[PDB]
Amino acid sequence: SGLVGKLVTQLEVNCDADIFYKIVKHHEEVPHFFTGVGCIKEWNYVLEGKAMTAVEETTHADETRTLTHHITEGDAMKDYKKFDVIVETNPKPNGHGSVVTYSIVYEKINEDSPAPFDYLKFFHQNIVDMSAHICS
Amino acid sequence: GLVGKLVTQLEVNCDADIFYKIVKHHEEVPHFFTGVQVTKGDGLVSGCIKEWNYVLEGKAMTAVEETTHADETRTLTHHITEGDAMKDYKKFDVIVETNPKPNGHGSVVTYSIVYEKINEDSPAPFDYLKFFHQNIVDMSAHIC
Repeated sequence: SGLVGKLVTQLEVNCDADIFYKIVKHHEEVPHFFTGVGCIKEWNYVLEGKAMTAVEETTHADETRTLTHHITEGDAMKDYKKFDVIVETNPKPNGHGSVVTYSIVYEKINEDSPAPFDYLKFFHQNIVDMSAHICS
Repeated sequence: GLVGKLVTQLEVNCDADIFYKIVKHHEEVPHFFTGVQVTKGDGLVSGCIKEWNYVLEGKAMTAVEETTHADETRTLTHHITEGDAMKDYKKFDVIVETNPKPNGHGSVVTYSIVYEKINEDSPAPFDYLKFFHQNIVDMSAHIC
């Protein structure tokens, strides 16, 4: 037991859901502007001060405001047999502002593998960083 | 960004109805004050109010926690109202759900921390999430 799991961080953001989805989507594809007009790509990042690399297949779905990253190889694969990251944006139930959900769906390589709390804080911080460019 | 939710979900090998009973029993039962069981008025324990004593990253900690459950959804809720955990949060509720896998053998256990920060400089509860994750691991390793 304990090899298959999911970590989620969900944040409320005072921004329309479709607009925030467009900003997240554009930020990941490139950014001079905040908005822009399958796909395998390199993913280079710094995780708690350590530079890392990955290859990921990405998809997006505009109607559900969902970005998906399926990591196929790289530093994350040292601990995981499977590592998928999903970002979803949805309106708050009232309609003023939105809820942003980052999910990491993972399968550990073995029992001594960590669960990806370090990646969760990393993606959480991405939401915070982008939210900071939005005025209240 | 003051309102959010952190979630850890883990597949374990125990049966869902059994795992729910064990969690529920551990949380509804030597302390500083004597915990109390509560009832809705039918000869059934509906919950408990008690001291939660725990160690979080080296520091001993304490809180007042009220537990409620819903045997039908196999859902348990920890409602924390004062103590160490309330130093960063205006709201801190922990929801534990246990559901069978599709094949019916083993289950999926979900801990969700529903939190509201005091201000923007408050951390999100990643330390608590790792603590609760290890509790799932520890509990299942004890169940045959």
